[PDB]
Amino acid sequence: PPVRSAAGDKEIPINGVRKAIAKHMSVSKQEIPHAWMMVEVDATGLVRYRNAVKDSFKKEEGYSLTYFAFFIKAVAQALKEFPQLNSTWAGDKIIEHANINISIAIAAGDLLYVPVIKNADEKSIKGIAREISELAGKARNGKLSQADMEGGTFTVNSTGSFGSVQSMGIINHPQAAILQVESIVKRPVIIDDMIAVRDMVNLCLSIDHRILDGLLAGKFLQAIKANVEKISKENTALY
Amino acid sequence: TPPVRSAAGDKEIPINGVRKAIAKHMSVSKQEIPHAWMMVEVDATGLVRYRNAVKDSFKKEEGYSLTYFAFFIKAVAQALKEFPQLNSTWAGDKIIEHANINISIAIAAGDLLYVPVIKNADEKSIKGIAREISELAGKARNGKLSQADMEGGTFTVNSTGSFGSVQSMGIINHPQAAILQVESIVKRPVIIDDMIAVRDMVNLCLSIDHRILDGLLAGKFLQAIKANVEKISKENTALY
Amino acid sequence: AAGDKEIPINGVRKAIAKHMSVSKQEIPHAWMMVEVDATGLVRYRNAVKDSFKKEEGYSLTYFAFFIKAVAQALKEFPQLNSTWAGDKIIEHANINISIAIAAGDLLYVPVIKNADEKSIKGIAREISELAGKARNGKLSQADMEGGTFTVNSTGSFGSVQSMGIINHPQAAILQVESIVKRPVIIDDMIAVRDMVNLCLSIDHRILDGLLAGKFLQAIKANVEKISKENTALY
Ligand SMILES: [Cl-]
Ligand SMILES: [Cl-]
Ligand SMILES: [Cl-]
Ligand SMILES: [Cl-]
Ligand SMILES: [Cl-]
Ligand SMILES: [Cl-]
Ligand SMILES: [Cl-]
Ligand SMILES: [Cl-]
Ligand SMILES: [Cl-]
Repeated sequence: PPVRSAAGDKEIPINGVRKAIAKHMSVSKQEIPHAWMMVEVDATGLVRYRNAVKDSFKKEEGYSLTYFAFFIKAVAQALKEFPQLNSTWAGDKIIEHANINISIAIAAGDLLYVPVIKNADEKSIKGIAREISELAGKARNGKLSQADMEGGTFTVNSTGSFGSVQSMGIINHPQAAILQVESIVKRPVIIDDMIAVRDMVNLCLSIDHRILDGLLAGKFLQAIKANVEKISKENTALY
Repeated sequence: TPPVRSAAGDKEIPINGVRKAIAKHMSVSKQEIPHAWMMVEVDATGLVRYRNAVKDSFKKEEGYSLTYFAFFIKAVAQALKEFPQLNSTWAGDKIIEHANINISIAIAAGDLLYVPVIKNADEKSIKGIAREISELAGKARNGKLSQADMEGGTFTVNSTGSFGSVQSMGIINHPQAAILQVESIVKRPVIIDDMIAVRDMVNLCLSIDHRILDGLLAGKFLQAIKANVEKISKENTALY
Repeated sequence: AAGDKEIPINGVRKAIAKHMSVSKQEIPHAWMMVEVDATGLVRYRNAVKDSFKKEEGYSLTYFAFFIKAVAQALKEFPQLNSTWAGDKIIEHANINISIAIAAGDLLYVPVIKNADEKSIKGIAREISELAGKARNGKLSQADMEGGTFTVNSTGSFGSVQSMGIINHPQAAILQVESIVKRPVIIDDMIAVRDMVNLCLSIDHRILDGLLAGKFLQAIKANVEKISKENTALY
């Protein structure tokens, strides 16, 4: 199988970091039998809330509040209810982690960084938003420590930042699952036999099928769905 | 070789031989089979309306309930008779197409996952299929599920719509050739003859062994199931 | 195996199957999808198709426009037009698009060479020629070689969404699904549009979602700008 089709083909050498990311992706796919599941979510309440408070948030705190912070929080709370999803396959046993440490993807133009928000369940939305802008700030300056990259127990990727509608991600070995949060799209939907216009978002979950099946994955996805759909001005506190 | 623990208070749950077998099966299937995936949208409005018209008097007479799933199993079984290439097994030297249409169905209880088989499902009526569903699901909760029920499967159908899923990619039950996930039935605005209609739409999601099958056969097969489901009404469909 | 049927696997059919297996083992696949408004494309193709077939002798399909849109986007994103080679990534100078033209029993994947330098007419011509060569068993070895990206017309089988296996050692495969009329929202109004999903599988050793997304956005913008006055066939 030839790897070249012209004399003018460009060869790009691969540094130690990039090669390690690639080896990680290969190991993950080889070791984990992935299955995938998708759920539609009404994010209108979240959109309305975020846009109501975003401007005064940036005035008061100095960093912006993204939709992502709310999604991290909703995932964190659902993981408290479902520890089987916060787990690791280890041959003859499944290890359920006591910490909810959410790996988030923040990619550069060249490569992909996956820092970890430790104990995400114990942080507020403001706290998560602070940490996101800090980690993105450190990824842009190349000042990202190994302590920032370690101890992740679950991964959430904001693929909607890249305009995707549906995606299937590779699980961050040795974790059990990865959730992709897709684009928020205005759609005509049906509510009580009427046609409404709502801000819909797909949640796309890849699972380690040795650990989990559709039943548990579905119950988990429903829990995140319910957490997102309950977001309004009265029900959700930023701190 | 990476760390598997992140706290002293991490809980270790031992894996029994049954769950360990299921897990080894999932790994073998993924290693051995190059999966590719296809999806079609299906108007299940006729099926919903017909089922809801007859479900009440069915449970009164038969003693067991008629679900949406029974209709799908019947629609799949007929389409497997149309396309035996889907009802097959890779054997390196040759491909074996099976004459018997035996459909493995996924029934999960909590964490553990069972796959009992409905033998010769093309020859059974919707009534007969419904009977065997309630029988096998009854024995799955009781744990009185025999080995003979687990064996002989040539195709797998999973009712992922029970878990509220809208789209799914399943792992093929090796050494079978394909698996179908029947998703949730969802009311959707839809275009019929340039008009906006409210229909009961369902996704059918198929994983294929790409050593055996391509998009052409898979597309034809999915179209056959689609046509089988979309023709369901009071006049076209007999339960017995 | 009582009334079972046995179909033997010849050397060609076995080679395809081995190639599928190797690809899935060597390449860690990830997948991404965007929806695109193909109304402008549909309207333009239908307005011009009949006078095209009369003048040229071969038909103009939707697929020719999609090849062109992908090829133009690959000029901006050479990282997708690439190959994993151990310690190096090789970006290819030629945009040679492998297309699936399955005729009858099995699957044929010939290659439209330098597709970025051909017109929509030229691409339509080449699809016709390659389909004719596949039907007549006349595909040369040169026709099968040199592919740098693959596009599959899964819409022809009525697929709405799809995940394809990458043609190793390429970096990515794009599946173009069915064009379906859909109720859609445009400036808070309900419109009816011709929507098509573009489904992309990538080698995650080479590419991530950020690059894949930008690429899909470029194809989206290329397709959605096709109109009655914008694009020329020649
Ligand atoms: Cl996998
Ligand atoms: Cl991805
Ligand atoms: Cl499952
Ligand atoms: Cl696979
Ligand atoms: Cl599944
Ligand atoms: Cl194909
Ligand atoms: Cl893969
Ligand atoms: Cl496919
Ligand atoms: Cl990514």
